[PDB]
Amino acid sequence: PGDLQQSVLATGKLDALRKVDVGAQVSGQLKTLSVAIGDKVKKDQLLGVIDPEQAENQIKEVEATLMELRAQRQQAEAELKLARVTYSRQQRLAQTQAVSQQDLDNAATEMAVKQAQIGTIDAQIKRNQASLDTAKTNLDYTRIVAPMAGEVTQITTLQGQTVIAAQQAPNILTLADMSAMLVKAQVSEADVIHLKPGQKAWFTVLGDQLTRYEGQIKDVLPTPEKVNDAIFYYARFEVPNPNGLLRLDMTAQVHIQLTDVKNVLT
Amino acid sequence: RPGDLQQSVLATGKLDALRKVDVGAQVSGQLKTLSVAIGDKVKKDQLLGVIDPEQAENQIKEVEATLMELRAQRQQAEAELKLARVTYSRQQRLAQTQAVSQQDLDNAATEMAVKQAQIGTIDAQIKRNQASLDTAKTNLDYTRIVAPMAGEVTQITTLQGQTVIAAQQAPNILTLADMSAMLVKAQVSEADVIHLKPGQKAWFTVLGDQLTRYEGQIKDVLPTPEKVNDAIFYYARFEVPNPNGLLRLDMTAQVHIQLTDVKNVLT
Amino acid sequence: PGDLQQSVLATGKLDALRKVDVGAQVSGQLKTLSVAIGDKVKKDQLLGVIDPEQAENQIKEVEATLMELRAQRQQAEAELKLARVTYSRQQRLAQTQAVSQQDLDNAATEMAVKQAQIGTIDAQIKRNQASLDTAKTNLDYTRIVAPMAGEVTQITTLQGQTVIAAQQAPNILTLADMSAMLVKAQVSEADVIHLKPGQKAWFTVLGDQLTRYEGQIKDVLPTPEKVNDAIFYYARFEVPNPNGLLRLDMTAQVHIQLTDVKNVLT
Amino acid sequence: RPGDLQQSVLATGKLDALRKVDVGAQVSGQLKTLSVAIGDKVKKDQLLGVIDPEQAENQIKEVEATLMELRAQRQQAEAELKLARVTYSRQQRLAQTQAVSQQDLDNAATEMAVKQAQIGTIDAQIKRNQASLDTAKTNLDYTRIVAPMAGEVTQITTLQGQTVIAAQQAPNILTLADMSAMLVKAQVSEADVIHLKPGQKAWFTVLGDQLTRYEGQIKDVLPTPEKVNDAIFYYARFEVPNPNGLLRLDMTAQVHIQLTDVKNVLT
Amino acid sequence: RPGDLQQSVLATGKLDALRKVDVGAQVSGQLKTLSVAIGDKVKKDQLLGVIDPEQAENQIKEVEATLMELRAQRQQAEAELKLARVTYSRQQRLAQTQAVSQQDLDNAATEMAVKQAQIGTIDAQIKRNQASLDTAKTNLDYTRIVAPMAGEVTQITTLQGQTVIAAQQAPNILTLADMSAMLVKAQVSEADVIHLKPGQKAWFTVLGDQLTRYEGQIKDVLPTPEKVNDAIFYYARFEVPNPNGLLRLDMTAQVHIQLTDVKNVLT
Amino acid sequence: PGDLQQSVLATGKLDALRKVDVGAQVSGQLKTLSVAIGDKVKKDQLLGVIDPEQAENQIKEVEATLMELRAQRQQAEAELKLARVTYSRQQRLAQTQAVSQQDLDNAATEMAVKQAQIGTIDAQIKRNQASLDTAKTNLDYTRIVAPMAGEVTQITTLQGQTVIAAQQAPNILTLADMSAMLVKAQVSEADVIHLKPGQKAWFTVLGDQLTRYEGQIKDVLPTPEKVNDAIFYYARFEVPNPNGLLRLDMTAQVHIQLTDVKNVLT
Repeated sequence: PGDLQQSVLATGKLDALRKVDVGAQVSGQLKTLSVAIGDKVKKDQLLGVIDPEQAENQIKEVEATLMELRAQRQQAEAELKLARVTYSRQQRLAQTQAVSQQDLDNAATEMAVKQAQIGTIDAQIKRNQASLDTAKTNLDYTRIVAPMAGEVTQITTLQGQTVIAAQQAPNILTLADMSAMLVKAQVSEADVIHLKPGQKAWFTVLGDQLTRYEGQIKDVLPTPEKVNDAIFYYARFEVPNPNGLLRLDMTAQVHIQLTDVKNVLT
Repeated sequence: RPGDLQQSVLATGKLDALRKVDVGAQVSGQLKTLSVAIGDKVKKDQLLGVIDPEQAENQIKEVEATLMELRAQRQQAEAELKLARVTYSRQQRLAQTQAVSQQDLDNAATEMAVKQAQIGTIDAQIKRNQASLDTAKTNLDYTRIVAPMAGEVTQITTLQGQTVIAAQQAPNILTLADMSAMLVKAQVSEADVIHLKPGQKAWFTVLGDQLTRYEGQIKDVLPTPEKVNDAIFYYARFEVPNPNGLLRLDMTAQVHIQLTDVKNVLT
Repeated sequence: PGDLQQSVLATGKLDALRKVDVGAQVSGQLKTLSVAIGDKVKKDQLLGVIDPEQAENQIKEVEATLMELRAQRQQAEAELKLARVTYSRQQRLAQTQAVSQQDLDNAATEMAVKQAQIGTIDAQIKRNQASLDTAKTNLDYTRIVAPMAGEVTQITTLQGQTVIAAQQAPNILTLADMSAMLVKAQVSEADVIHLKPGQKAWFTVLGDQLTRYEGQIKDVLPTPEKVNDAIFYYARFEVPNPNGLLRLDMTAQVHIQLTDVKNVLT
Repeated sequence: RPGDLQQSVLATGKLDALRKVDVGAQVSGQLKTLSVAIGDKVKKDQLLGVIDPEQAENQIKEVEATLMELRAQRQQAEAELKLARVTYSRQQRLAQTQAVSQQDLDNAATEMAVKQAQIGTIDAQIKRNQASLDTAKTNLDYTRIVAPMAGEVTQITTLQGQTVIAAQQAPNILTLADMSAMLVKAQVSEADVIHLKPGQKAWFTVLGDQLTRYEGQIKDVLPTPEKVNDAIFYYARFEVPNPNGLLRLDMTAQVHIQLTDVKNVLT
Repeated sequence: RPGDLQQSVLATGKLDALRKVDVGAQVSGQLKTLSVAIGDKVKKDQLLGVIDPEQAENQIKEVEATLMELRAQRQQAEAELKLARVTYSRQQRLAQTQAVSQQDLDNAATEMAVKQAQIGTIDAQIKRNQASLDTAKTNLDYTRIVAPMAGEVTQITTLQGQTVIAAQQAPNILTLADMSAMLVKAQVSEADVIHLKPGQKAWFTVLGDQLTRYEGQIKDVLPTPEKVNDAIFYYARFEVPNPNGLLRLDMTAQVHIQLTDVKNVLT
Repeated sequence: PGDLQQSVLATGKLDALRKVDVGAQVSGQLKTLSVAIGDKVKKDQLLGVIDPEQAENQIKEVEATLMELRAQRQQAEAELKLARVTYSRQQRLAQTQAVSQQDLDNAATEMAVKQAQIGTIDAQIKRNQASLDTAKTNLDYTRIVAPMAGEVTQITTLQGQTVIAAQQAPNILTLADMSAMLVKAQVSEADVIHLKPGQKAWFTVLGDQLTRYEGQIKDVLPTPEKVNDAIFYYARFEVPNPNGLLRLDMTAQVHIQLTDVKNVLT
């Protein structure tokens, strides 16, 4: 009854928990950017604005169209007020003989068209409420706000540059959460099926090789990467980064305990 | 003298997904929500992500509205339908006593006919736009990304928050992959390809499994080979079960194929 | 009276007679593909279909527009029926004095407008027959059928993937005829003008170097290709491939007999 | 025994613009005129180039015109406004003596109301197009290229005469650069990055200045490092004045940073 | 002492098409038919291929139709033209006896004038669309690919069946090439380029022709040279007949140029 | 009181004073090109034409629309002629009692609408003058003329080829002025701050190393270029090229005199 267990050393890479690259869905010049790398932002914090002015005129243009139909209904309800008195007035001269039926029948039928009149316009006054909205959520597109809470990792698009998305979404800046990081470990295929979720594992960090970071694996990527023409596989675990220490692509020495069962005889 | 001829052939083959597909989008906008992770099994048609829809929602309201504008605008011609109708009648009666000639009888009778076509001119208006609504509804489907096949996310290209524009190149959200079975592309030489016939029995093992030999028969070859700098190689495929998780993508494999073995006969 | 003739060995490449790469002219998701590599298809066999549904709504939308004008003519011919009786009725009360000319002249002129009326609409009922057709041959564009009869050489676009052609035609799959193949032979410039259409030539095939394939050249490509920084030229001939043997880019040893005239003394 | 620990760290850093930006265009057309040279200081908003505007000039004239078509088309409804008005009045008077009932009084009084709405239906027409004019005017701004920041033209990509098309990729006319100050990106090792804290005093010199040492403190680091084939390096930045012209872009610099120097104490 | 100076200069030149051009298309659709092969001589304007036209055929029918809708819609105003005309007349006659004042005479006479303008409002409608028809007809030309110059197909990029989309990059169907004559770009050194003057007599042979020397004079140089990793080279061109098929593209040639030869004189 | 001064040798490059690459803003086939490399052109000389024919139909289409409104005004002024006589005629039967006021008031008000009538149309007859112009300066876009006076350096786009600019401006040909050339000299960073505008400098030209070209520097580029992974800087001066001598990218040996002050003792 002896022992048998094996560890696998691997070179790993430290990465941010959540890493995003903000984009613009609109074209024009990036008027104002309000961050530089190092600024920490909240989720939904206005990160920058692209030239809205033309998307604003696109609103003037609409609301104005909304006042046009607004004075039309006011022409429908005038017809309605008239065609509705003429009605009664004759509905009355009816039991008194002074209109008969015909005239009365042609008077009530207008009465109805005039009714179906403010209805036509109103649906239009309604359709455009939705043409103003759709022309507004574009001005909600000139405001480049964040998709998550993190740190401004990089700004590939600076204040002053022009951005046209017509056929390719731009890349304004990129955020990333550093709190909890990640350690994509390179464990060759020659020994990945021995790598099982929930195993030990610890690592140093080149500069300062004696501080150690604990951590149990909890991930493995089905998608490999060839290195020198030798396929590997990332193995992952989580390590908290409450302070600065540990940055993007900071190398590491990973240690993993595949087997450890003790006393059974090899 | 009696004997037997037969020739083997080892081969450094590669291993990969029985079925793999890359799923994108036909609509622009930002990827507001993405519900799966780099390793979940999904069921077909399952929803994987949603793209900013506030827009298509805005097109719909603009189209429903239009229907209603025509919805009432018909209500109007439905009242005219009764004026030229009742009068027609009422004038057909007085007409038997001789009311305003026959000219007027026709004139007004064909007035009930014009007004009758006015309604259809409308009913069709709706139907058309009722068909535009589908076209507005339909794009609302193109905002939500659903898994076209069942498998496990082999990767996630377009993250959650990133912004896609589909006008040029359809984006790439997350590749799926049926790993149920795994084809193994044994890369044989163009000097052996000459032989090798469908269903020919072959075995192979992975570099890290030592001896746990796997095996079956070959299923075909791919007409389109590919050169590894020198030497033209082809691919002789495989169909082996991949339960128990094992067999990861592009995992290497040492294959051996058994060209032929006609034994005991004039050689 | 002796002899003089020379042969030129060259490395050649075997290729398919006709090789095509099917494309889509429409965007959307490729719903169904009905072939894998190895499937042999007939010319005009439906190879696959991209999401038609929206190109279908594009039809509902039109036919409906075709019923609209269809009830309009039905409003033109009602006017016509009326304005054509009023005519006669007065054409008659004419020789009887009851209308004179004026009225009659204004009655015949309507008679004509009403005529030119069903004509206006009809041309419209006709224009749209051609708006339905044009909106239909697009639904004839969701059906990716073959441009020739061959073998599915490769499928670069698989079932499930999205295809948008707006600014670049996609590549669904590629077919190729293998019956008769081709052998683009590499015969250097140092000796191409000696290479003449109709000359001998034979070749082996690496794996199995003793089976020989006959064939007289019948082609030569004016367009060269540099190799190691040395310009060559393809020379061609046809060889039938009734069976499997011989694949795309399968190497070969080509032999060519430029001269052979015998007995004249060098 | 008492002592002191402290560790230096030299570093081959690089030097560059405190502020740099690349200026393009949102409109196509040919670059008819470009007013600056590969080395002039500009003031903000200064005009650098103009793109062929004959077109936007043509859109404006088409829109002003439209305003005028509505400008007169209102003048018409302004005369109707007086017919239904004066009559209304004049019929209210005769009405007290009993002119054509009350039916006609209303009918014509509400005629002055319909005609009254006709004007607004117009005034709004204008206002809309008065807002289209801004949209036509606004693009006329997008033809003239103005300097978004003050500095000196570090380069000129799009020459004068060349023709740009902005529909895909926004072009690139001339990069500007504030050289007032110059950041120096000391590329330190990922094995030293561990240390190095904001404001830490450091000195450096250029390869051609021999000894004229420059110095200050570090301002930060960039979270996104970058590998030089091997070894992961980061960038510790600088803020030094660059008067007297010196310090050109990407000019090399030999940096030394002073990690720490706690002296006299238990080590 | 009397003598003579003169310096030669050999040069590894290259050979190619006197005239070459790449022919594409302005319209999308699939290449339904392609009538030439990788080596046929064509005549100018000859038809080489056709792109799926069912569409432009559909635009035409939609435009001819429109003409007809206006073709009849005029036939209507041509009957009104006779009502206000005959009445005018007939009312001018009765008018001399004093029919319905003069007011009505004018009113109806100017009615023959309004109706008269109605026709023109139409005739112009047609003419416009008669010009749209050309625009519809014209695109039908852009479906058939015709040879812009006479020569022989040096290549075929876009095959028959492949599908082209012209919206971004104009495709490439089949390059043509006038091989009648062949320019030979002798690549001379930037240290010799100094000399070399138009029309300067030079000879050359191909690597496989041994000795069958070809020769003429140089025609020019190209202002834009090109480096072969090191050494800046220019191109001194040639104009030699290429009958009997010989001289293929990019075929190599050993050129010798004769800088100068002023003989017998004070050197 | 001795001396001290230093020169810096550098490899330089000769370039053209002004170098442009002509573009097209229109798509279609390049019908005619009227230059080959070596042709010297004047500023605004028609360099080539792309297929105008469709941009021409775009005019027929417009002028025709300009005749439509042209016969409309002719319908407005007929109404005007009528509604303006009826006016007077009653303005007169006014002081004679035969119209009163009402009728007169309804007659003058038409009189005004008819006035505001030729005005409506006229503004339209005017708007289109600007729709014809805008549709004309596009036919001014089928004529590829020069942006400066120089020499046809290169023709990347030849007669016969198709050019579509939709999403990328093409490159027809490139001109360049050779009169006065330029000599971008490579003077390393190790010694650029010693390089001062207005200093001596002379250079040879490989082929023929004894003819010398004088020239004082008058330029320096803030933007460097790495060579072998060593950053340099261009230094410039002007040299006239009245003849052929000196071409694009013709190498040179540059000489520069940074310091020269004499007699002060080192």
